Amino acid sequence: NAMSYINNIEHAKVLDLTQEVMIEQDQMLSRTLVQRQDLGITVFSLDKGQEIGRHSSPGDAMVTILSGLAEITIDQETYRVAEGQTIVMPAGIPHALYAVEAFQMLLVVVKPEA
Repeated sequence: NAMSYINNIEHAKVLDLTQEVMIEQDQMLSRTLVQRQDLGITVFSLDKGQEIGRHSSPGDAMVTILSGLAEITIDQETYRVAEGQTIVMPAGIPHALYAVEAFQMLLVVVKPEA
């Protein structure tokens, strides 16, 4: 079984994603599960005050907040996404993320095939 499709994470093991990407002082960390033409999957942590600058993706980007609180901007509007909450940031529309508190997220970006 030499092919792996979900990378940088142990297989056949019970895990806690919030332990796979620790929050680090004044830093942002990522564990990139998938990085291909039509799909990104990444676990992130951002310390309080960190930010992902405004940009647009060609795919729909689903954000699931695993801990803390994140301020999400989609075009004009801001959304405060807390632990256990999810938002889909639509393809082609600028978005940004600000760490209101330190937070961890699963980011699944689904791009045009393939």
